[PDB]
Amino acid sequence: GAMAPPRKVLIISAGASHSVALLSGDIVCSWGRGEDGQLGHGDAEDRPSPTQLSALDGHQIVSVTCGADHTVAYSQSGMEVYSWGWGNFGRLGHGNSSNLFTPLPIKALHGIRIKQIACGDSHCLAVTMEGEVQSWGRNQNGQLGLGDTEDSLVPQKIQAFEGIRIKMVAAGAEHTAAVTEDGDLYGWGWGRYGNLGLGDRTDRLVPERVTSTGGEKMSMVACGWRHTISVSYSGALYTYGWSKYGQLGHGDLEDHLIPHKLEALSNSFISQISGGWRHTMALTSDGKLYGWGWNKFGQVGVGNNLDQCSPVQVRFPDDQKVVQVSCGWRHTLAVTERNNVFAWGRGTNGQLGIGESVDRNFPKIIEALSVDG
Repeated sequence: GAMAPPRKVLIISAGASHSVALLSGDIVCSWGRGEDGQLGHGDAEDRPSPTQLSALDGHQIVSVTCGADHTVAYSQSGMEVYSWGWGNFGRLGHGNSSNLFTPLPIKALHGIRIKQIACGDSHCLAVTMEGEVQSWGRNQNGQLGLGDTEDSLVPQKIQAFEGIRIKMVAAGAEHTAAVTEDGDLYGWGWGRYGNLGLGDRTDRLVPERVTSTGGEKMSMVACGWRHTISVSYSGALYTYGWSKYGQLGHGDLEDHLIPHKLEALSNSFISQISGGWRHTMALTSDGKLYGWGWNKFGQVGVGNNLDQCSPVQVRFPDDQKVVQVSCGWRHTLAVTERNNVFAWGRGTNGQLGIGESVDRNFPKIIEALSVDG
């Protein structure tokens, strides 16, 4: 009968038009567009405020990840991965293309110790604690890394990584990237905008190592829709791929086919990165959040609707430090050290979680999840 403590916001993730969070005390909640089943509540309604996903009550979820129009979650205790939302191309991993409006376990992953899950538009990848990788879903450009272009409705092991311990993966519209535990960087899938980092515009059906990395080992990678971001062991930030909207952050609109160091952030140590549809976010080790790219809907968070081709600091009340950031397609979410959650950008499906379905061009607090709401 003890008092229930205030819940810590542990994980935030954002998709094309939805948002999901994991809170301490074993609570998943979701909000935004629901038409495709991506919220997991058993209906197709949008939710403009965070709504508890009752089907995962008691399931001891440890992480959530959004794809464009689907969501994946996993439990370490239960050794179970769950998925729900749009089913086309096999992105949910159940052996069919059926849409799901409530979570269902990915039977093929039962009993596997999971390290990380990444979701792109229509494909997903799981990294195991041993550094093995399994992928499923859309594969028309090779993004599953299985050596062909056949969609896979169930997870399959990427045998190209046999003997290579993967640390994390990331996925965009139709490409995939990865870093190894010893700091190598890989790309595969759709290559047309240079977003694989391999120096050309050609697709790859299996992982290929990026060799121009500034001589540096890479600690993390993230994908936007058609761009890619990596951070080195020295905290330097690199971007590559499409920059039609300035999402590479180099002060122009030029694409880059190999990782290109973002020199304006050279004096900052980057600790977290995220990519949206046409925008980008990077969080420094001192809690400063920088955004850049397309800002039509205010998703950069700097109080206007002007695109930004160079990083600009996103400001929060009292300059409270940011501890986590996640880009959706046209919106952005962030958690601060005060256990507040903020959202900004496009809000017409309720994805900002602030009750009303309008756009915001600077951070707005999510009252349902925040101490200072």
